[PDB]
Amino acid sequence: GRCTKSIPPICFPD
Repeated sequence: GRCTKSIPPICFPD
């Protein structure tokens, strides 16, 4: 899952 460079990182299933 792809995670954004934020905190908490937004982790997408893809």
